[PDB]
Amino acid sequence: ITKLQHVGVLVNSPKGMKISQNFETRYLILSLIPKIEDSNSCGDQQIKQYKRLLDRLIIPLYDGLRLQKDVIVSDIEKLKEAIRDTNKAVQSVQSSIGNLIVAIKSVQDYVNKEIVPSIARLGCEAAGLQLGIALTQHYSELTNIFGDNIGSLQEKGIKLQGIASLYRTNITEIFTTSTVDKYDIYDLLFTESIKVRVIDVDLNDYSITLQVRLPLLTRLLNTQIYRVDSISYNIQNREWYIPLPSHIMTKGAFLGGADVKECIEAFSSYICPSDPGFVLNHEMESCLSGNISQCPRTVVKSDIVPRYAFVNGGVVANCITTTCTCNGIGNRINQPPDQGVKIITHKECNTIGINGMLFNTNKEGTLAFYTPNDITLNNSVALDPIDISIELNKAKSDLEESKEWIRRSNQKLDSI
Amino acid sequence: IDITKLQHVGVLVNSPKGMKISQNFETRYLILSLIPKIEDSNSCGDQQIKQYKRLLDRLIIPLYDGLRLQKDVIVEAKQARSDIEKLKEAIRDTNKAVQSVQSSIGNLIVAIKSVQDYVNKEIVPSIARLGCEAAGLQLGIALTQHYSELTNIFGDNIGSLQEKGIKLQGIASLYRTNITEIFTTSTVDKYDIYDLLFTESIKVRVIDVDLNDYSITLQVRLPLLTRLLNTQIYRVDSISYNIQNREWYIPLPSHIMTKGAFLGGADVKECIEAFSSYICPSDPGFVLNHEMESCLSGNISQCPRTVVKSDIVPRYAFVNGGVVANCITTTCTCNGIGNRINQPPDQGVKIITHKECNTIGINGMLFNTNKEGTLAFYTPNDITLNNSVALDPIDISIELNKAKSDLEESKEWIRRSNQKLDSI
Amino acid sequence: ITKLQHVGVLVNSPKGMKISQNFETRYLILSLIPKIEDSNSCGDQQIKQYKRLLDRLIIPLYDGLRLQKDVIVRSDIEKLKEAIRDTNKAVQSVQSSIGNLIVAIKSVQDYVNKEIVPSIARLGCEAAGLQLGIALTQHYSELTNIFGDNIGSLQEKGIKLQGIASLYRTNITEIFTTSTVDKYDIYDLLFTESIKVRVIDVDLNDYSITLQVRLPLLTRLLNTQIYRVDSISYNIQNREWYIPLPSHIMTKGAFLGGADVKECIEAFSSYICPSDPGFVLNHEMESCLSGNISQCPRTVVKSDIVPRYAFVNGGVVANCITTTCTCNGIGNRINQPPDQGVKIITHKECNTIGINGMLFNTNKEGTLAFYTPNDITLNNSVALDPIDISIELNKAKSDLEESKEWIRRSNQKLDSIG
Ligand SMILES: *[C@@H]1O[C@H](CO)[C@@H](O)[C@H](O)[C@H]1NC(C)=O
Ligand SMILES: *[C@@H]1O[C@H](CO)[C@@H](O)[C@H](O)[C@H]1NC(C)=O
Repeated sequence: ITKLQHVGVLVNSPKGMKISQNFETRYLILSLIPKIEDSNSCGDQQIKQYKRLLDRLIIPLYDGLRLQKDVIVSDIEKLKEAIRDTNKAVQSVQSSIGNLIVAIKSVQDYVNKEIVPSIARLGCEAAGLQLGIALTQHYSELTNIFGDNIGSLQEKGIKLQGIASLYRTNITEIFTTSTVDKYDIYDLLFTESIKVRVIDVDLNDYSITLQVRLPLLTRLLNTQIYRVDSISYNIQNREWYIPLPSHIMTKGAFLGGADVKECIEAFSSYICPSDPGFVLNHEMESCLSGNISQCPRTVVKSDIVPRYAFVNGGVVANCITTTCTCNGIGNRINQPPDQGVKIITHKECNTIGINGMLFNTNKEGTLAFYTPNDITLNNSVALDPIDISIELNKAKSDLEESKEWIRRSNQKLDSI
Repeated sequence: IDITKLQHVGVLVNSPKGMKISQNFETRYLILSLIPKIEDSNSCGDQQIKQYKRLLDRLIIPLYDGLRLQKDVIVEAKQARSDIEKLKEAIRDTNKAVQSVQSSIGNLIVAIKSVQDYVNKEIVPSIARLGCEAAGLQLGIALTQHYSELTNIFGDNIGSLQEKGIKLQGIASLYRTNITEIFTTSTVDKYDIYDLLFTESIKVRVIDVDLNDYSITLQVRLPLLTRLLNTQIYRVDSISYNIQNREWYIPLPSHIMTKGAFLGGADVKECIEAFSSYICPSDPGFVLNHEMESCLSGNISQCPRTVVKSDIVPRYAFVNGGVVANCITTTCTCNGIGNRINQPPDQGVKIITHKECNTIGINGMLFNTNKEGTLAFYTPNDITLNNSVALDPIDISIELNKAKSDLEESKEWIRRSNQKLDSI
Repeated sequence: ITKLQHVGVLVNSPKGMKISQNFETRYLILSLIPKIEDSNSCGDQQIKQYKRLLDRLIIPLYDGLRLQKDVIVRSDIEKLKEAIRDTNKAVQSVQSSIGNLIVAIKSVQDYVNKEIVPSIARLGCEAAGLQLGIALTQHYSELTNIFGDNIGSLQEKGIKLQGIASLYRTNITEIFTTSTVDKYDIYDLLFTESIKVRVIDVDLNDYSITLQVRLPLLTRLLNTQIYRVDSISYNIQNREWYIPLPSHIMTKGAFLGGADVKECIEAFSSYICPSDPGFVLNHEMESCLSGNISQCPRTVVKSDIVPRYAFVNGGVVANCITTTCTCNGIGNRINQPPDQGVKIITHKECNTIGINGMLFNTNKEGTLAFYTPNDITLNNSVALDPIDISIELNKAKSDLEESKEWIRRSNQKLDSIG
C-alpha cells in the first residue's frame, strides 16, 4: 500500500489485530447480607426488613434462572407538759421525714423502672437504625455494580468496580492462570470484552453466583488493518471517483480487504473473533498496491458521490468541484493540478468550510458542577443540668443551727 | 425524485426522513463532588463520614486505577432520783431524739444530692449522646441518598473507560431552566436537541479522579448537527407482484437517498435513525447502477425484476401498521378465514389496512393489532409511624403533701410547747 | 443442504425462525412515594427531604417528555426552761430544713416531668423519623435500580427481570394477559430483552411515573431453519480452492436460500426477526449448496488472506496442507489425505490444537473470587447502671426509729414525775 491520494483514496489509522478465542473462567460469589451479630438483637427489626428488600431482588433472578434451566435442559407539771408538747412536736416532724423518704424512694424507683429503661431502649433502636444505614449502603453499592448483571440472565459486561473484586492491587492478577500484559488488559477494559453471566442464586444465604469469562488475546504477526475513505478527484478537467471497501488488511506481503463487522476497535488494534481478511478483485488489489492504472474509477455524474470526507482532525476534499473556504465564505481555497484533492487542516483554517457548511474546532463550554447541598448537623437537644444546691445548702445550714441550739440546750441543761 | 408507481411493482418506499452530519462537538466539563461540606462542631457524625468515605473509596479507587492504566498505555450519767433530775434527764433524752432527726436529715440531703448528681452526671449526658448519635444517623441517611442518587445518574459512566451517554437527570446539571441552555457555545433547536436525546448522541468520558477531595471529572461532548440541505432518506421493502399471470420480485437496497434531483442508495450502516432524520458522521449515499437507478426514478420497464420460483421471496410485508401483500399467489383473508380479499390481475399488490380489517389474514397467520393488557402496578407497601407513647409522669405529691401537712402540725405543738413554757 | 465440508463450507448451528409483529401493550404505574401515616408528624422533615430527592429525579424526565410532545405535535426551774426553749429553737431549725428539702424534692420531680420525660419522647420521635428515611431511601434505591435506566432516557429500553417481576404474580407466563405463551417463547423474549418499555407520562404531584411495556407475540414459521455457514480454503489434489458464501443460510420446505439476519436477533432455539430474512441465491450457488458440487463458485487461492482455518463448535476446522496444524505441541503435526478437503480438529482429539504456531487451548479455571461486606457487629445501646441510694435512705428511717425510741424514753422518765 502507498499514497494514492492523487486518486482520492485516503488510508489512515493503521492498526494491529488480535483474535479472542482462548479464555480463563473464574467464578465470583456475591453475598448480599454481611454476617451480623448483635447480642441484644437491636438490629433485629431492621435485618428482617433488609431481607424482604433482598428477596424483591433475588426472587425474580431465581424464577428466571429456573425458567432458563427449565428450557435448556401545778408548776413542775407545767415544765412537764411543756416537754410533752415539744415531744409530740418531734414525733410529727418524724412522720414528716418519714414521708420525704418515701417520696425520695418513689423518685428512685421511677428513674429505675422508667427513665433508665427508656434511655436503654432508645439506644437499642438507634443501634438498629445504624445497621439499616449499613445494609442500605451495601444494597446500594451492590446494585450499582452488579445491578445490570442481576437484572438479565444473559451475558453482560462488568463495571470496573466489579473487576476490582477479582484482583488485590494489580489488575494483572485478574488472570490467576496465565500472565498478562498491562496493554492486553487495557484492550479488554476499553472494549468491555470481559463478560459476566449469573449462574445461580441461593435464596437462603442470600448469595448470587456469577461466572466471568476473561479473554486471552492471541496477537497476529505482521497484520495491519487500515481504514480507507475515497473522495472524487480531478485530473485535467474531468472528475473521477473510486469506490472501495471501508477497511484494508496487510498480512505479510499480501493485501486484501478487512471486514470488521464482527470485531471491536481497541486502542492500537482490533480484537476479533477470527481473522477478518478477505480477497479483493485483482483491480482493487493492484490499484491499492501501486499499479494505479488499474483503479476501478468511474466518471462522477451524480451529486451522490462524496467530494469530501473527514480525516484525523481536518477535512480532505476536491476543492475544484466543491467550494472550499478558509476562514470565511470569502476566502476560496485553491488546489494545484498537481493533486486530485487538498488536505485542509484545522491548524491551517480554524473554520474550514465546504459549500457553506462550517466545520470548526471543538468549542469549550462553561464548566458544570454536580454538587450536593451543604449539610450542617444541628447537634442533639441539650438539657440544662438541674440545680437544687440553693435549697440543699439551706437545709444543711438550718440543720447546723439546729445542732447549735441543741448544744446550748445541753450546757444550759447543766445545773449540778 | 421517486415515483410511487413503484408500489404496483411490489416496491414500497416507507417514510421520508432528513439527514444531519455530526462533526462539530462542544466540549464541556462537569465536576462531580461525592461528599458535601459538613458542619457539626460537636463532631456527632464523625463515625458516619468515615463510613461514607470508605464507601466512596470502594467506588472511586477502581475508576482511578483504570484511568492510570489508560493514561499509561496511551501516553452513762447518774440516774434520776428527784423529779427535777427526772426533767433534766427527760429533756436530755429528747435532745438526743432531735439529734437523731437531724442525723436523718443529713442522710436525706445526701440522698437528694446524689439524685441531683445521678441525673446531672448520668441521665443528662446520656440523653445528650442519643441526640448526638441521632444527628449522625440523620447525616448518614442524607449521605446515603446522595450516593444512591449519584450512582444512578452517573454510575454507568463512573464504571467504564469507554464513552457512554448521559441520562436525562445527568444533563439536568447542564441547564437551569430550558433544556436548550445545554449548549453554551451555540444556539440549538428544540428539534435538534430532541434528536440528540432520542439517540443518546450526547456522550461523556470520565477524565480524572481526585481521591483526596472525592471528586470525579467528566467531559461531556455535545454534538452540533449540520443539516444536509435538500436530502431525504427512505426505507424500502420489496414484495412479489403479479402482472399478467406471471409473478415477479425486485431486489432493492434497504435505503434510498434523495439529493436535490439525483438519487441512489444510502448505506446507513454506521448511522443512527432519529426522529426527524438520520444522524451520520458522513454522508451515507452511494451510487446504484444504471438499471436500478432508472427503475426507482420511474422507468419501471428497467427494474431488475426476477421470476419467483422459490418460496423464499416475500409475498407480504408490514408497513404503516397494516400489511402489504401479493394476494394472488397468497390468500389474503380480511376479517376471519371467511371473507377473502381479492386483487385484480391488473394491480401489483394489495394494501390492507388494519382500519378496514381489524385482523389481517395471510395463509393462516393472523396479524392483529396491539391488544392492551392488564394495567400493572409497582407500589410500595403503605407505611405508618408509631411514635413511642409518652411516659406517665412521676407523682410524689401525695407524699409531699402529708410531709408539709405534718411540718405544720409540728409547728403547732412548738407553739403550745412555748406556750406552757411562757406561763412559768 | 448437506455435507459440503469437502469443499470447505461449514454449516453450523441450526436454528428455527420466528417473526415479531404482534405486540401486547401493557401499562405499568410507578409510585415513588408510598402512603405514609404518621400521627405525631415525627417524620415530617424526612419526607420533605425524600420528595426534594424525587424531584431531582422526576423533573428531568418531565422536562424531557415536554420537549418531546412539544416537538412531535437563775434557779433550777429557770435553768430547766432556758434549756427547753433552746430545744424548741432547735426543733424550729429542723422544720426550716425539712422545708427547704420538701421544696428541693418537688423541684426534682418537676424537672424529670418538665424536661426529661419530654426529652425522652422527642428523641423517640426523631428516631421514628430516621426509621422512615431508611425505608424511603431503600425504596428509592430499589426503584432506581429496576427502572433507573428507563427513567433516564426517552428512547425505548429493555426491562430487567425484577422489572418484569411486577407484571406476573407466580408463573412468568402471566406476563401476557391477552394470549397464552410458551415457557419457550418468554425465554426467547428474556434471552433477547425483546420486551421493551418506554416512558410515557410523569406526574409531579403524586410522584408517579407511567411506563408502557411492549410485549412481542412470536409467530413461528414452519419447516424453516437458519444455519450459520463458514467457508475455509480446501485442498483437492495439489490445487487449493476457496468458496465464498453468505454468512447465513435458510431452509424453507424443500428450498434453500440466504438469510439477512442483520435486522434480526438470535435467541436460543431460533432467530427472532421483524420479518422473514430469506433471500434467493444465484442458481450456481443454490445448486452447489444442495449437493451438485460441480456448481460451487470455487476460486483458486494465491494469497494468505484467504481463511485457511475456522473456529467451530469448540474446535477448529482447517486446511492442514496449506497450514501447519499441530496437535498437543508444535512437534506433532497433523496430516491430511490429499482427498479430504479439510480436517476437523476436536479439542477431545487435541487438548491443544495449534495452527501455524498459534495455540488454541482448552479453557482453564482461575480462583473463585468473593464480593463480601465486612462483618457488622452491633455494640448494643449505651447502658446506665441504675441509681442506688437505698443505703443513704435506710440510714434515714433507722435514725427516725432511734429518734422514735429516744422520745418513748423521754416520755416515760416524765410518766414518773411524782
Ligand atoms: C499494471 O497491471 C497490468 C495488468 O496486470 C500489467 O500488464 C502492467 O504491466 C502493470 N504495470 C505496472 C504498473 O506494473
Ligand atoms: C447439477 O448437476 C447435475 C448432475 O448432478 C448436472 O447434470 C447439471 O448440469 C447441474 N445442474 C445445472 C443447473 O446445470
